Amino acid sequence: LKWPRDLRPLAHHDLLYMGQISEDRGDFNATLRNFLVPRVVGSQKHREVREFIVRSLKDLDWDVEEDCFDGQTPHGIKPFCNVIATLNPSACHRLVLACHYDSLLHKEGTFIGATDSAVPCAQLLYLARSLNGKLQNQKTRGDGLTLQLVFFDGEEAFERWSSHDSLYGSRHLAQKWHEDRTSAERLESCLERSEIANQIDRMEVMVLLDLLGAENPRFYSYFGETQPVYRRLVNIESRLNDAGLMELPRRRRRTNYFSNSSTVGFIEDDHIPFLKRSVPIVHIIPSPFPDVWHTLDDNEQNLHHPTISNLNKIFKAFVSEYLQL
Ligand SMILES: COc1ccc(NC(=S)NCCCn2ccnc2)cc1OC
Repeated sequence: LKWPRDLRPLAHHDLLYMGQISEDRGDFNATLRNFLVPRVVGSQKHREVREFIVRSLKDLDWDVEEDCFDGQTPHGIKPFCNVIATLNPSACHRLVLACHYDSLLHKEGTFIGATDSAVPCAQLLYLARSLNGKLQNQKTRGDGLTLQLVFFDGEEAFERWSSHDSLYGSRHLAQKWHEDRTSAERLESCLERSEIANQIDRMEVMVLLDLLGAENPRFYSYFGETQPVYRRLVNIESRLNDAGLMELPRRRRRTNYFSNSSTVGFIEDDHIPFLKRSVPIVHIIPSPFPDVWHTLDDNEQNLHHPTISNLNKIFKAFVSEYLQL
């Protein structure tokens, strides 16, 4: 049916501003350097990455919560901590942007997972920092909508991927939020026709970023439910190219990352436990996966920086349009 929130197209002025990248490049890369380290569950470096995310966002005055638990894995008992940052906690509805911050425990050697998902992690923090002034202003409106960032732990399997060996953080969080009962009267400015029975119902849409940072990603609409949101991404990308704001190999090329079609493809990722509970999902993951996927070549040098800049523009423009920044 109709998307529950009427989606006001970004004014041209705001598109142009959101599509300028300065020192902006430099800020993003400084943030990204913090994630370009092996961050296997249980490791000191995983703890330091978690602490980095927490601190970056508390420094921005967001409410930051940690959903920590121990879970049984094929390698024994393991500590997991999801990181959840919420710009305005009392706001009824959340635009949720997500990724995972653990890296695969690769048996062949040290695995950085630069695309998987150091880049998405950085892009989330970079969004919060670069939009901070606008976000802090949006937060005072009392409009019932806010931004939330979720950095999932334990997305990767320890051994062969299975329903029980994967998605530890997201399975746990989806459950916890689902059983956490609330209602519209308890919350600030829920939309009129809202059915809120628990926390999971406040996730207006979850936008899941995964495997980003390689050249020329090809995205598709994986979910009919979120097709009106996906199309804003298509449209935004299109206007940025019209504006001449996309970095390309040659003059007169256009990016076409967001395909205006849909694929029949099923990808298991951190969205799955939320999908089962009726959260609308936009799955921003390329198909095919990057060539470096789950190989030791998923490292800093194999990242494509102009694509990353282009994506950052699309995401900033998108969040600006959704929250009307
Ligand atoms: C090599 O190409 C593929 C291999 C496997 C699958 N199918 C699934 S369900 N993979 C699990 C995805 C979870 N995940 C999260 C982060 N990194 C991986 C699809 C692929 O290309 C479309």
